Amino acid sequence: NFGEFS
Amino acid sequence: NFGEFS
Amino acid sequence: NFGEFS
Amino acid sequence: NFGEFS
Amino acid sequence: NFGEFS
Amino acid sequence: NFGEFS
Amino acid sequence: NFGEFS
Amino acid sequence: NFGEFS
Amino acid sequence: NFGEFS
Amino acid sequence: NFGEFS
Repeated sequence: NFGEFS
Repeated sequence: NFGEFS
Repeated sequence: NFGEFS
Repeated sequence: NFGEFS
Repeated sequence: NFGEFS
Repeated sequence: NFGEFS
Repeated sequence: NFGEFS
Repeated sequence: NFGEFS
Repeated sequence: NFGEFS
Repeated sequence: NFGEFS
């Protein structure tokens, strides 16, 4: 699981 | 599961 | 942007 | 930006 | 930036 | 699990 | 920047 | 697990 | 910059 | 586990 990336 | 990405 | 997840 | 996850 | 995760 | 990256 | 994780 | 990177 | 982790 | 890098 992870929050976010760009 | 993950939050978001762009 | 987001609050939370599980 | 995000709050939290598990 | 993010708050926390586990 | 990880928070974020760019 | 982030607060904490485990 | 890790916090963030760029 | 970040606060802490374990 | 690690905090961050650039």
